[PDB]
Amino acid sequence: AAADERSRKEMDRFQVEVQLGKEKSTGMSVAIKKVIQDPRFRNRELQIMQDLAVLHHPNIVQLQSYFYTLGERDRRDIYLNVVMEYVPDTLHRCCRNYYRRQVAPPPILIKVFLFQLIRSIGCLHLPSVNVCHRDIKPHNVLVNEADGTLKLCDFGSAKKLSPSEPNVAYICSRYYRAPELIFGNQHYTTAVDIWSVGCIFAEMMLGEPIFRGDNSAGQLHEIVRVLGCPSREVLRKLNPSHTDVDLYNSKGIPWSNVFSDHSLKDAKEAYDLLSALLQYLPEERMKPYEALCHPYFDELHDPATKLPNNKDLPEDLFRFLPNEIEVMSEAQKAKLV
Amino acid sequence: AAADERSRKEMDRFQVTVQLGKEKSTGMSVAIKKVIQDPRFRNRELQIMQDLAVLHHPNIVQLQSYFYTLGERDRRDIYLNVVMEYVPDTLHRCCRNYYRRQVAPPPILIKVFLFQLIRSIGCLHLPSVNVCHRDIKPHNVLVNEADGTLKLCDFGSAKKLSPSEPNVAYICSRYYRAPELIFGNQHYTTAVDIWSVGCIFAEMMLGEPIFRGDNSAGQLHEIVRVLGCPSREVLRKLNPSHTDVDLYNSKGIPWSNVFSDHSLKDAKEAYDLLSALLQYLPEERMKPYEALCHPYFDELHDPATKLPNNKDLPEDLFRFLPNEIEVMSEAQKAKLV
Repeated sequence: AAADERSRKEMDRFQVEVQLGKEKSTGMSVAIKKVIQDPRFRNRELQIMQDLAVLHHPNIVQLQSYFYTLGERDRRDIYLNVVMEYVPDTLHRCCRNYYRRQVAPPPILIKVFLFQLIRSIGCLHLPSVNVCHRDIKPHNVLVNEADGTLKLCDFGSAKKLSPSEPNVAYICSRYYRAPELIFGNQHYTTAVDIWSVGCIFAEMMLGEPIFRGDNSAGQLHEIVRVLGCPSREVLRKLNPSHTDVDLYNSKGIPWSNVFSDHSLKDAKEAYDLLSALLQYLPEERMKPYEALCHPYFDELHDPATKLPNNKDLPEDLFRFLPNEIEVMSEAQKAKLV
Repeated sequence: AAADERSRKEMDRFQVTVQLGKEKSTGMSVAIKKVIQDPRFRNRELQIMQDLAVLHHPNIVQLQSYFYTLGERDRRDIYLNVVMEYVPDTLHRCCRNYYRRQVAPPPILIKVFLFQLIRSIGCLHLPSVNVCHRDIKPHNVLVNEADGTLKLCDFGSAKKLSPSEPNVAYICSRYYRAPELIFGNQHYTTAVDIWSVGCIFAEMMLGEPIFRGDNSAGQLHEIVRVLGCPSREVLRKLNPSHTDVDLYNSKGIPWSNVFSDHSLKDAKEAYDLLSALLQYLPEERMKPYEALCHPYFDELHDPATKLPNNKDLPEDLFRFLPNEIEVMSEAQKAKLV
């Protein structure tokens, strides 16, 4: 198994039940991702996780350790094993448990979860940090339902994007894939994560994915079917070779008909925020710290606001790291800090 | 760097990301493809070429030899080397040479080339052979203008398809991908090659690829732009989750407007045949042995018809293997044999 004395030491720090287990020491639950080491390459996930660990964000899962081990089909091969803090409940499971009983998760949970998801990408997207997750989805969001807390996980598709280097599109799970990724742009921005988060929002309020393509063509279909035909500007910028507006022909479906079986007291606020996140044009998608100040979240500031079991809102909800505060506008610092 | 004595002996029959050389023995030009051997797996391509070599169809390249060599990046790794007959001109090069000079290829050449290309897939698709090439494009067709012959090559992406085992799509080069492949059907038929051939026919008359998508969605966009909105049946049968026809608000473009710049006037027979092959529904695409009887090929039956260089038409143009004659209908046998 172990390929190193250091790796053997780190392995013995944990007990196993991706592999799930617990830190024998502190009792903390952990998951172990195992990925091949290629002599030619260094692993991005590890470095990303190590950069993030220095910040220790309340809404991002924390690296515990890494260690190496040999292969089975070939003992020549070395495998990196990354160990992250973990919890068994995902946003997907959490939401599915309500919808399976023909009800929806409490509005305030939906609201507190979203605020924290927006928070996770706010920090990731900082110039200082510059991590693009590239596969934000309900299976990759961990939640504590009772505490109202939430953490972004699985950076196995993450990359720090740069202008000077091009990128693939297929790493993002299809239903959560931004339009620029559907069009196969080798260069895109962290706005692909904003799209993903807008798709989860819709998903929390619908009980299924909003854009469920059986394929790339189908994925575009489902987006166009709801958001309507994209503008000339959009197609010209994101899909220059195929700008024929009559082959993207729909008026769209308003949010009121999308969310027909489920009601919110502040539907117009939620739909505003949802629309701002699901803008076709990347630079026009609302950026995390602006989203956190949107009216949909106003009630989270009210000290009378509590969780569905009448418990207080999570401690850290408004505990922002200096890193974040430094980049905020004055108006954002006024509202959030 | 042979892997055994058989491989050393075979390697020395010939002299030199493929490798071009000649068979010392007969002077015959050859191509040498090398592909990794994996111990878990058998190579489909070799077995396919070995099966086809038995038939020795005049329009399929013929396997000459196979040998194994050890790696350079790793001497532990064995590589299969497949040696097949080769000629310097691809159908792609041949047409490029005309369209380079703002000139269309000779109509009789296009005609005689299509007959033979349609002939090859007719053989591949016999139930007794049941080979699907899966990447028919002009780079994979070899021609000799001097005698008018054509050979289908590069069975690198080929497979004997069956309903018991699902298949991938990405193997077929994008521009030549049938609609069922763009939709990601895991199960499809040999008709995916009838489409590819249809795409090459159109390319022979246009001087560039007919459907040029920058992405999977874009590839459908370009097909729809020309063929018009697919029927509800088409979407029902190939893309069951995305059947809203309103999104594809296109009447198509007639072939006479597509091939504007190199107007022919045996055109109505050619456009009729093109439309017969480029059908959305796989099952509706004209089958090779029917396509060979189309009126467009009537000229090839006249002993007075000649290649542009005044040489007789290919000797084996109407020499069909018994393999083929047993499958033919009486109407087909009547016109062809």
